[PDB]
Amino acid sequence: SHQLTIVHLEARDIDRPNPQLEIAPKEGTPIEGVLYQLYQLKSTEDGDLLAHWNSLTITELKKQAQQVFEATTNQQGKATFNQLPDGIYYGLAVKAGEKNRNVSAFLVDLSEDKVIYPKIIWSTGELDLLKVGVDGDTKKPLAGVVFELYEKNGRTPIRVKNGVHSQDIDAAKHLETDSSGHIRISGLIHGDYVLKEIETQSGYQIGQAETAVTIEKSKTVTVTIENKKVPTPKVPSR
Repeated sequence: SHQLTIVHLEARDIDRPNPQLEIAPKEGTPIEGVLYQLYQLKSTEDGDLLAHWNSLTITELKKQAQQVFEATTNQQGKATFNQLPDGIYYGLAVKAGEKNRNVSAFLVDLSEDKVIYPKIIWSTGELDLLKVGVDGDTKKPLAGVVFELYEKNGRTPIRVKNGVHSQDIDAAKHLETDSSGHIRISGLIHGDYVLKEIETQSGYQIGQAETAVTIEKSKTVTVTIENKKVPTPKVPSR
């Protein structure tokens, strides 16, 4: 049996050049309350072992594992795993019943006590969506159009409060273009997202249901989505 300590630090890119699992970043802020799970492997046959484990859904992890262990990071950002049997473990952070994509999952070759620093992304940027309505060659901002936002391939909508991504219980999934045609959302961790158009104004069609957006840290990504007017052909004669 061995000790494993997962240290969850939000560090700057400059605090962690050439990140390596067992090398501490130069600086970093501990985060409390992060749920880590460690899945004890039953088999090591796959030559692409990390990719294999990364491909599994959360419930599949359990199915393929021998024992499963959990720990929550403490006041020093440490999720402690005591007396783990000698073995290979796949570790990930979990949030809202799924893998937290902002923590890179890892394999631990637990042949001795280990201290590991998962690669963690946290820096945010902003989305600025302009929604327009199109009538021939003229485009104008459209108010009251409803969108939801998802992480790429995500099942559950990102909620927003105070124009910011929020985890508060009153943060809403419904996003509505303002009188100027805009939805602005800051505090999105950098990465890939999907805007889903839910409902548009009367007289218009939803043209692109889902629109890919990439948030870049410390930047605003500007996106324009068009809504075309409903076509009104006459009923053709035989």
